[PDB]
Amino acid sequence: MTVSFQEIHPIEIDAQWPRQPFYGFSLDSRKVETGQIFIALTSYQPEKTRTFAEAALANGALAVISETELGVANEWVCPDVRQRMGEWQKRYLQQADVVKPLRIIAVTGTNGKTTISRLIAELISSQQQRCAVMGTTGNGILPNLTPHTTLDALQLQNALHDYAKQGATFASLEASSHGLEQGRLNGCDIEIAVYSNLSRDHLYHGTLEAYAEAKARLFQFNSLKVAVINLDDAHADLMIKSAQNNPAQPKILTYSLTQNTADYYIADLDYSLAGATFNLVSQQGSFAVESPLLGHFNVENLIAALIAAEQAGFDLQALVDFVPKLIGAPGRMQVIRDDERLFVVDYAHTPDALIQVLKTLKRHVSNQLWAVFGCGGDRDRGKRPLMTQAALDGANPVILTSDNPRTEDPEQIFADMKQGIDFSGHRMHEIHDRREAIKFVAEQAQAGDIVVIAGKGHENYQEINGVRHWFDDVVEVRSAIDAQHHT
Repeated sequence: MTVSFQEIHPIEIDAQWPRQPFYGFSLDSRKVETGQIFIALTSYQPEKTRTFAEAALANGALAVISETELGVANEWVCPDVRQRMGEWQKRYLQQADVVKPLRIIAVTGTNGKTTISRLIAELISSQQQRCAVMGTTGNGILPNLTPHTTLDALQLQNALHDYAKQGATFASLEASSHGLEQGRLNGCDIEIAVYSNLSRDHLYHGTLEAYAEAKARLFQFNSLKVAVINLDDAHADLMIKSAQNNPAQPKILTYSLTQNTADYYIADLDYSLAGATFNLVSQQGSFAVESPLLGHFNVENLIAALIAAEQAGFDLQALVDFVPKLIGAPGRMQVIRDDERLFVVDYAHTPDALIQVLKTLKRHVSNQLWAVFGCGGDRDRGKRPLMTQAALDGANPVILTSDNPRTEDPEQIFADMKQGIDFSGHRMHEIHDRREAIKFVAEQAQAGDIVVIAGKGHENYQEINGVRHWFDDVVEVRSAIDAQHHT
């Protein structure tokens, strides 16, 4: 089809360009194609904007729609274009190359967006549908994803359209607060919305009410069929009320780990080296879940994902049966399983970070939770015993080892780490060579143990004497484990 702007969003204007063929919208004056219409967002250097719009006209743009008066030719001033442009681009694509629409699920929340998003995609895909996922670990059809920081509304519509062209019947999206405020999802006919949580720490520049209200905007979409809302969260009520005030009157579903009044809750939860087991209880009965995922947050995330996928027309029992096969999202922990032991390589560079991963893993450990760690050289000597204290408070045994000692005398580093510390009642070893420490725990840890190797994560060097030597914790763990199965 030939497509004109009048068919997308008709206007009264003394100009012929709205009646002409155009080839979609663009936010990029450099790479705008000929006969595309340029959208001139005022780019808060306001004087840059007019030059961008002029460059775009020079590169073949048919016209310019701007938030403000810019004095360019073939111009239409539309102050809220930032909020309508996703819809306009979707309309353009359905005019030019009509496809059957995707069914769109979106999750909003400070934490869990990626995990819930991907679990939803994985469940729906397990039921032989094809599901697209779009977020900070990638974009596309399971399993190949495209990992721009995040997409503008036009790019969102172009990708959603491409996925429909390729067979996807569903898409699972993350919805950040800034994204919602900016109109980035406005073109989307969002069927199911999920709310995970809201947390005081975010790095979003506004008052907390603006952050929460940005999120509530997701539940005002008149596309909304179902709202899936985490009851255990302080701002649940805000989300709920918007769902109630939605003209489309979507169905509201609450979930809770504790309160049995929510539409969904859980019974008899417990943890293990395999993950977690619990009963997911709803009006339709009880379902025994065998999750392969670590941590309490992932019980929450899995609950939200299962509900959203059910609400998409799939049977709860089939999804629950698929759960043991769920992969999840790449995280802060690198987990190596061997002979009923978990080895967890993790950046845990401060006392708080070490204690947090130890608290998570202590839920799962069957026998002993080990911590292996060191303290960087040529750094604050006063923080070293605090690291040791944190390890002792959360793990036993603990292994004191080396981590980027640099030019500092190792004896001083280790003396510092031990300053004022009482090791009575703890199994402690001090193993200066790091490769030696990892070999030690690899051999010594028993069935039901979890071993945290902290301090490096993906950092693949060990700095000594000014020299960064190749050193990878995961490589050493897997070597040692391999050496154990070998003669």
